[PDB]
Amino acid sequence: NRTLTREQVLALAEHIENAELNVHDIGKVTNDFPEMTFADAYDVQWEIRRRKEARGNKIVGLKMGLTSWAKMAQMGVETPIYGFLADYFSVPDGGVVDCSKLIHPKIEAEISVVTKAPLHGPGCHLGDVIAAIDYVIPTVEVIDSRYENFKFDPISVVADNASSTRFITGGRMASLEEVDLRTLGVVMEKNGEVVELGAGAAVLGHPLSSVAMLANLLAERGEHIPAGTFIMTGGITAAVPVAPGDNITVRYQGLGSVSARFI
Ligand SMILES: [Cl-]
Ligand SMILES: [Cl-]
Repeated sequence: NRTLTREQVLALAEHIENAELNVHDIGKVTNDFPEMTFADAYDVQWEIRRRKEARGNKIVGLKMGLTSWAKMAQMGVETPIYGFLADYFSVPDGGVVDCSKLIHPKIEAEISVVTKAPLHGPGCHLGDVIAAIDYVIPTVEVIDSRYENFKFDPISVVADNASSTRFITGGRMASLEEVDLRTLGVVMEKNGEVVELGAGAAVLGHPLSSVAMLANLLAERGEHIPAGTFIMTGGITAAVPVAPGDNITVRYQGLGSVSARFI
């Protein structure tokens, strides 16, 4: 279920990462390698991860995209996708994001979890995930597809590490007992104006299901979710463009707010 040569995987990884590192958008890689499979795309993504680790980056978490059944159906995919988060992606709550290091960023409001017990697939589901959750933490992702392309292409997006680039944790942490994730309301404000609303249920119907799907996805490559893993479970809100000068604040029901300043 792979069509790329290893040489092509390595080259695509270098090419795609270079788009991020040099803040230069590129054509979607499936235009040049149309046979690419998801396995190919993850090969590329994990090779990007290796390149980052090899230069000393710590990988500090994972993120989930396509966490909408409607969107999945639209894309003709049966599962979400994931990407990894590098240490330098992290931005503190209220902190600065330098848009000059980004291409055409957008933000999505999410709820993240930190696990306290290992999880694995295949066949992982919500019930398995519950006992493994340490706490939840409001998180805003800055996503920034390295592609010039207007239309979403899941395989190219996976290869591009699911468009990951920054994440801002903030608000207040909470145990599962303290929060109802499905009805957890989120209000995204940009420059003082409410721009998106949504609830945690927008992630698959239940944000913790994302963790289970992640575990099953990882199991496809013989990996799992170690205890202590930070996972951004998926965009609750539609993604919102951000540009220099923008200030955002995302309020989470009972969990305070996450803010960032874009310069
Ligand atoms: Cl930055
Ligand atoms: Cl296009």
